[PDB]
Amino acid sequence: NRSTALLKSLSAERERWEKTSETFKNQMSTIAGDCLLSAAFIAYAGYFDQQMRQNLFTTWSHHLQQANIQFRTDIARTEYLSNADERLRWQAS
Repeated sequence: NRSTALLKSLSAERERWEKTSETFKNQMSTIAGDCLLSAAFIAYAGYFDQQMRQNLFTTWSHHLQQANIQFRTDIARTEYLSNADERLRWQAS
């Protein structure tokens, strides 16, 4: 059946989507500290230079660590907020 080949082709995307849905509780529980970092950056850090921005972000993250706040560490700031479409549109500009 053509449907069999279709579904077996779609099995990989099914696995992707189920794996994504599995960890939704951890995807959601960390919005607090992550948004704290991101909002502090989007408020203050626009005046500072690269070194000062990095220092200030590091201080925020360390304070969140001290306070037992759930936040992702490996997610980069632009990759955290800006998506692919915004990045590509800006690069086109």
